[PDB]
Amino acid sequence: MREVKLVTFDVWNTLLDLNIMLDEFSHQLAKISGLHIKDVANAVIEVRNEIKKMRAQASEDPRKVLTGSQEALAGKLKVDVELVKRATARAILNVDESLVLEGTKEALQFVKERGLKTAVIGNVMFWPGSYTRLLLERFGLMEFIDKTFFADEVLSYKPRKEMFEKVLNSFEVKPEESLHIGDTYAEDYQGARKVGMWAVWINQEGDKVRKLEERGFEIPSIANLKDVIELIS
Amino acid sequence: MREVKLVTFDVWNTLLDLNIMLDEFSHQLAKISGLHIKDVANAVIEVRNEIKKMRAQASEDPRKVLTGSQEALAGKLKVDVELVKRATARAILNVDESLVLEGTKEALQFVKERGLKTAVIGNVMFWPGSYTRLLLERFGLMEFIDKTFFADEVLSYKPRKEMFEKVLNSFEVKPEESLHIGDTYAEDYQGARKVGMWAVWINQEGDKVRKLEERGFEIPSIANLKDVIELIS
Ligand SMILES: [Cl-]
Ligand SMILES: [Cl-]
Ligand SMILES: [Mg+2]
Repeated sequence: MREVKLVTFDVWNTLLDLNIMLDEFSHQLAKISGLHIKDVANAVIEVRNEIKKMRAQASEDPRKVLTGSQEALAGKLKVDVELVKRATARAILNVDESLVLEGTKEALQFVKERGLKTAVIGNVMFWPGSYTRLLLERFGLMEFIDKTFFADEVLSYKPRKEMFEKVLNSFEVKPEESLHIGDTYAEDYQGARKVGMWAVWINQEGDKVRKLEERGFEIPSIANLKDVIELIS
Repeated sequence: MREVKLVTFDVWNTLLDLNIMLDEFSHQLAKISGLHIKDVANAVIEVRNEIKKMRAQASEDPRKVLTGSQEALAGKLKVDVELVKRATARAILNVDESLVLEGTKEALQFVKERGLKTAVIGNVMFWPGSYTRLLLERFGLMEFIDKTFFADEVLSYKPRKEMFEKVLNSFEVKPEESLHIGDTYAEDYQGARKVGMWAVWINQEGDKVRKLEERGFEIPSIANLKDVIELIS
């Protein structure tokens, strides 16, 4: 088979811890809005469930990949969307290194040491891709990332076809010469799989590396990415 | 004369020091690129001026401004546009409160305690409007700003008439009940005045508060904003 030249990474729940970030955000939004933390925490889950359900079917207008979530949240809580934007800014300044998931920097180093190209393909919600890029840069991860592709900056989102192809084209590689790893089945796995790339789904509820189908695997943690990479090299 | 209900604010060189930022940015960009700061500073200057001119020509695309400035800089230096994006994240991480211009907090506080609404109206270049919002938030200034209207988010730019009108329609006030202060004569001053608002041009080389004309003022720094405010009240 063709040799893998590019490994692409999802961010939330693959490299960084999403719940800590979402909790810091709910907290910060509740603080500046003077609202009860439970109402804010619930609104966040509702907006996230809704958009996740839409994105799986490519039903959200990519032009609102960011603004949509922000305005939906603002409306649920009856506040100016300006407060939502400010809350994300404060949350990004309040989180820290505890956000980095175990084995993350090691897996990135493994890829870069084999001479492979790396990239980040992440969707966005509530806060722009620029905020997430700030975190990657701040935790030293960007040292191992060659290119970053955030939904709001590319005007698309996983599992949409043009989102992955944009990345493949940027590195001038073919789908079969690429592998994408992410934790959202409907977004990362199916997205990369139907474009032709090798796909790896992180299922923390899993125990071992499993071949799910042709060009598709399931692994318990990013720590096992090196096993999949080595298996197909 | 109608009483002023809204005071709008330019950001760079009005509230925050743009020299310090551009310098931190040029240093970070030169650092990750392996180029001399001089090379980078010149490219920044060249892009900065060429963009200013296009705005004077009212022939700039509000939706491409940010990416344009980054692609223009990346091309002048012959680097991947990714290094430009990383540099803005790194600069934002390496700057501090020394970025706040003297008297900014007091000036903002004076306007707020006066019971007036406030807003930020700024153009974007090199780093997204969101990074600018992050710093204002980080330095405690967003506490005195009710709304933000950035070119990359609102899809318009000063001195264009629609940019100022968006803010007027947002706060639902007449041009005569608004005062805009900024340090760029063509973008801030002439743009605000042609729309009918009170306009204050910050001129550092200035020595005292000066009435430039009907609804037009010139002051050396934001520390004298209150003088104009109380003057027309
Ligand atoms: Cl805080
Ligand atoms: Cl590096
Ligand atoms: Mg993500």
